[PDB]
Amino acid sequence: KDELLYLNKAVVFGSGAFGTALAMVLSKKCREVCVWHMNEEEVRLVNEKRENVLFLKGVQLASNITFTSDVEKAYNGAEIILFVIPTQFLRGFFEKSGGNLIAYAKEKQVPVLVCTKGIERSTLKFPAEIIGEFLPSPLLSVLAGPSFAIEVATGVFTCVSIASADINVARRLQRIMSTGDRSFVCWATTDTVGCEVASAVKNVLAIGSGVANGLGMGLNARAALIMRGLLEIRDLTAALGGDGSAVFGLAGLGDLQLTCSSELSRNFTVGKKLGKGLPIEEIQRAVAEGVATADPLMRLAKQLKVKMPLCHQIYEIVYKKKNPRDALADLLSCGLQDEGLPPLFK
Amino acid sequence: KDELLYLNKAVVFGSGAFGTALAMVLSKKCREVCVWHMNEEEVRLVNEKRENVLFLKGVQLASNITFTSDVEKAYNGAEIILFVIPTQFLRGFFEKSGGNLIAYAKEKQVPVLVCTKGIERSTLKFPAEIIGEFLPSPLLSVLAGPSFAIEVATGVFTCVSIASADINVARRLQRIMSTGDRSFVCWATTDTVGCEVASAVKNVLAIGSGVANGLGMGLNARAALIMRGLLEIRDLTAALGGDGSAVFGLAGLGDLQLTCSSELSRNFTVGKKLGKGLPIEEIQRAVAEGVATADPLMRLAKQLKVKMPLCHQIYEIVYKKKNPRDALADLLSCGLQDEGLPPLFK
Ligand SMILES: CCCCCCCCCCCCCCCC(=O)O
Ligand SMILES: CCCCCCCCCCCCCCCC(=O)O
Ligand SMILES: Clc1nc(Br)nc2nc[nH]c12
Ligand SMILES: Clc1nc(Br)nc2nc[nH]c12
Ligand SMILES: Clc1nc(Br)nc2nc[nH]c12
Ligand SMILES: Clc1nc(Br)nc2nc[nH]c12
Ligand SMILES: Clc1nc(Br)nc2nc[nH]c12
Ligand SMILES: Clc1nc(Br)nc2nc[nH]c12
Repeated sequence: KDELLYLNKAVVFGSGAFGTALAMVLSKKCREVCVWHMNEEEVRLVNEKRENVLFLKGVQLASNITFTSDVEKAYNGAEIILFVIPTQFLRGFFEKSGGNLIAYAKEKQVPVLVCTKGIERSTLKFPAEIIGEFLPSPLLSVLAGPSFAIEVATGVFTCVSIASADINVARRLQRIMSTGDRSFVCWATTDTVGCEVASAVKNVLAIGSGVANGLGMGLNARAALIMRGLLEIRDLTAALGGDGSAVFGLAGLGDLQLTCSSELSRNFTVGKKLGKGLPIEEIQRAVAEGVATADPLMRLAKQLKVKMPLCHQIYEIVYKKKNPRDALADLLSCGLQDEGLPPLFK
Repeated sequence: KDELLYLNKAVVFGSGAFGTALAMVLSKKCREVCVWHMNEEEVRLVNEKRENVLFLKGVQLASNITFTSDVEKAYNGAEIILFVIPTQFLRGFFEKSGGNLIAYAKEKQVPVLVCTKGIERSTLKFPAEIIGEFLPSPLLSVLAGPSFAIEVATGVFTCVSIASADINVARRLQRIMSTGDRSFVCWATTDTVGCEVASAVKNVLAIGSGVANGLGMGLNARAALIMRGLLEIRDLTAALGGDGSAVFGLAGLGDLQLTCSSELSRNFTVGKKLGKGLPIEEIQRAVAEGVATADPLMRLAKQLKVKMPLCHQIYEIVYKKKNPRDALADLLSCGLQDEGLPPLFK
């Protein structure tokens, strides 16, 4: 079925730039959209100003979007649930405030869409995996793709992928998330692991992209970093049991090339400053997602025995004071090799 | 062997920006480098000025690079031959001036490296295929990857792939083209067809990237165009008998993402003007490579029965006056689909 689905209510848990942008997307497909945000005082400000002045400045919220600090009112009556709570707070949220939410989702069979990106430090688990400890996995999908929040929020043409182990679940979500003006287009896939890996690793590679710029390198270098870094996303995906079909799609290469070309982003400027020779302590006086991800990414790579050359060198630069030029020369000391891509056709 | 190879002489046939940049690369690996250019008066100017003032302004040529209008002196003693003659003049060159050159290359077993990109209008053949009508295919390699000429010419870090049916030939060329300071790095592959397809199609997609910008779309759109367009490079590669291992490497995605992000390039500005609604005749008052490639690309796609949605719509906009917004809506009238990538892992 290529016919779109419209709903009475959607709830978005998480009030960041991306969460708000998706609320904008859902406001064209659901009569009512609640965005949950824990601080009551800030919720009131946002509803009065008709604008997420904290994380999406300069964008007018649709009149059918309401911010709320009350979990129970947020999800009550919802026909789709989105999670964009940052990784570190996910488990705590379900433990402290998810009891009724979980019961409701279980009972009503409400589709859940995971948009959180990262790796949990204590378990080295990805967001949809964490959420799957609480909500039955058949209800779980992942959304990932090249999607700057501001472009998504103002309706500028965007393609994403929706991943689900059962393709038919992804296909239902496709009908819900895709807009009537074709401004937001969704492609179905099975590769939830690939999506989640790409989403986490892209942020670490975007620091490297910054390093390259601060070292004096140009766009050829950035293009090579993307291509070689994609192979590390692939190998980690394999080791984690993923089928890998998202790696070379919108969730993998698509989001990765966009994130690494984002010159004004926090990951990039942190990487640029490191490339220019500044120590991380001086840069740290919000944290860049790549900085946070690099340590548990390394720990996970080591546990699975997956070599991630670029990501490892980025970890060394960020966490272990390594000179970026020594890291570059270490990277380039492997000698001449084959590209390392299998043939597609026999 | 990871040890580099150094040579007495290299010859580069073709004096464009890219050809000159590669002469700069070879000047660090060969004692002598000749760059052939047919006009004697312009050859004299370039040698006096120590600068390709016609196609690489502002870059000082290495002292061991000599421009020449004499084919016989150009190749005499060369241990590697590069071709960067534009596609339309390739056959004519061999027919009119290649007789002795071919004999020499055959007799001395001199490696030939194809860097020309495009499709010949009369035969719908790719450059290495044309050259292979004259020089034995075992001597033939293709160079392709993300490589802006100016960045390559001034020694800024660049990775390319070298493709050859016999991987061992690619591996020898790898040792010749890779520089001692690791500023120019080469990766070996077998996928000559994929390289040549990517090289031709990227120029047509870069027009579309322009169209997207002129229509008001943003970076999310560009990222989606790259990803979907890569699938058209893949399908045309399959149909042509290529193994496809370069499609997702430096020659494919790598070069494609760089070319489509090149805002100041001729392909992009032509596409931008078309997106803003200007007719092609008004824009045409040099030709953009994407404009030239689009017609024979379509004819080749039709002959092989390969559907190339984006490329077809770009052809319609360029050649058949089609409104870019009707083309976009036609593209987006296919309904909701799966991403169309096979799993990597079972
Ligand atoms: C962590 C340093 C970041 C600097 C950015 C370098 C620019 C991209 C370099 C890509 C080439 C990587 C070569 C890897 C070789 C290997 O497989 O071990
Ligand atoms: C030729 C028009 C160029 C305008 C650029 C559009 C921006 C990228 C659009 C990518 C989505 C393409 C959808 C193709 C669907 C299909 O497989 O038929
Ligand atoms: Cl404790 C906590 N929980 C959630 Br959900 N989000 C937060 N943001 C800051 N602290 C937070
Ligand atoms: Cl998203 C969108 N934008 C413009 Br401009 N025109 C359209 N027509 C249908 N969907 C459209
Ligand atoms: Cl999504 C979309 N569709 C059409 Br038709 N035209 C556009 N121009 C910008 N975005 C557009
Ligand atoms: Cl006829 C001809 N041959 C070659 Br090689 N290059 C050219 N450039 C313009 N006309 C040309
Ligand atoms: Cl290409 C290159 N550039 C710089 Br800066 N330093 C180097 N050291 C070895 N190769 C190098
Ligand atoms: Cl190629 C290269 N190598 C090293 Br070490 N450092 C650099 N800085 C810029 N390019 C560089």
